[PDB]
Amino acid sequence: LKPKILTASRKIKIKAGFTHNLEVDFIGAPDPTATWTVGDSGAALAPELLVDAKSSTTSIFFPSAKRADSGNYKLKVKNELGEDEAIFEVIVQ
Repeated sequence: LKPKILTASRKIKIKAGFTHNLEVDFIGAPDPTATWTVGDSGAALAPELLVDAKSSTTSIFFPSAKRADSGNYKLKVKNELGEDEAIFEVIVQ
């Protein structure tokens, strides 16, 4: 079952020293693989916030978001031969 990621994916206006709740969804299986990256063509995100993910979906946290968090949260999921991806430009104010 290829991953059908429908998460709108666009941007994320978070504030500094704030908490965000990133959400996403994708029908991938069996047991697909979703990676939460941060643009940069190789950069990733997680240790600068919280992150969660499910086989047919995924969502990550930003309870510790700050000006630095200002990055391009790019997530890419897959599943054997099915592949999907959602771009999330996250900024902080």
